[PDB]
Amino acid sequence: KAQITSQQLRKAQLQVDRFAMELEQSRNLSNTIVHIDMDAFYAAVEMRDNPELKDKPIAVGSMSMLSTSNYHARRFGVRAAMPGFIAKRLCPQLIIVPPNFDKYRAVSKEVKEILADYDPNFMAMSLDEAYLNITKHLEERQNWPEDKRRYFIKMVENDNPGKEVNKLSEHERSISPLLFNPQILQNSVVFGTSAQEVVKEIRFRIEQKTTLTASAGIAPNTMLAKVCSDKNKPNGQYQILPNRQAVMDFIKDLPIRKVSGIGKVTEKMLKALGIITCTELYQQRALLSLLFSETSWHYFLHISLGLGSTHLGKSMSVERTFSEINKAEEQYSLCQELCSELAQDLQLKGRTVTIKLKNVNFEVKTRASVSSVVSTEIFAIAKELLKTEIDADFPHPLRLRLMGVRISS
Repeated sequence: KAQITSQQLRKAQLQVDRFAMELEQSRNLSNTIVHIDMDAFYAAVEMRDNPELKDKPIAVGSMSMLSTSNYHARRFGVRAAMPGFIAKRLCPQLIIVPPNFDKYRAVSKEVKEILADYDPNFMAMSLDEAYLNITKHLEERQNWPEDKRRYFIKMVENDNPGKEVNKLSEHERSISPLLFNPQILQNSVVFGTSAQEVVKEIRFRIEQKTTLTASAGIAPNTMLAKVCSDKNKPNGQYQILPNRQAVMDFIKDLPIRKVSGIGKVTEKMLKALGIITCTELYQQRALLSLLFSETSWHYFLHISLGLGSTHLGKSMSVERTFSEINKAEEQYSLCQELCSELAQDLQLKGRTVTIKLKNVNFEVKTRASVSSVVSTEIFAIAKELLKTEIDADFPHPLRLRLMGVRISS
């Protein structure tokens, strides 16, 4: 049999190491990519709508093929893309529930609405996973006050102290015993400015809206991020910091089987060459450029160098946070000096004027108007979207802490 010459293998090394150097010199660590993964999405959804499944092994699909296994079922080894009879052998009591994608699509949309807030250009890979580049969000959140990172936590008849606390003030204290709107708020929680905090805010909002949990990964790039979210799986999140050492430390011996991107077949061929960890993937880079497709070893090299996409261009918006405002007059003129704050012309003006509000308990509510169309303003649409809000629980006034306007078509 012929062999690769301990010479020609050398030429390769030079060519590979020339490409490796050109890659090392250009690695960006300045971006923060997030990968979101809804925990056993389809199944968790069914579990939600039918509480009878909450404490059991279930999977979405049919006997011919499973699609999504809840974590109870996964402990038995039940996996998606696994034939039903094999799952039933592993787990006899498994309850296989038929898919219903319309209910999955809807919940997913809800999730997407939340992911858009942090990156309007996020990439939705499927109904249960997405990539976000929060780089820009972070640069801004940096200067945000507590009230712009405060959300209504779900715990309405709660004993929370109101304005009667005024008796403890210096001027009412001693007098109370001498005598002859309660302003009661509902709980809300705050998240910090760091990347980990931002992702916790996201997961929190999702669980509060959907009842479902999600895992996530934070890293300098798309590839690392994907692997990351998988680490503290059910409802956990892990991050790799923007330093090469942390990147290479994570990549050290990382089993190839944990690197989504390398196909099952390619993994099989790699095993035959005795290659498992990403380190070995780097060690045998010369032999790999000679044996695998150009597309495959290029990928191999990037993986072994902990490199991936650092990027994945709808809105023009304003938004003010303030102390409680509940008088309509105040709410409108603010909407006017806000629609006017949209002087940011550069191309008063065009299509979908979405409104954003946050009440006194930090409950979020967004409402827009797919559309209006041209002829010979911002406000005129904001007024209406705002008016129908003052008229909602119409007898009770709208108690605000936040107001924002955003153009989008």
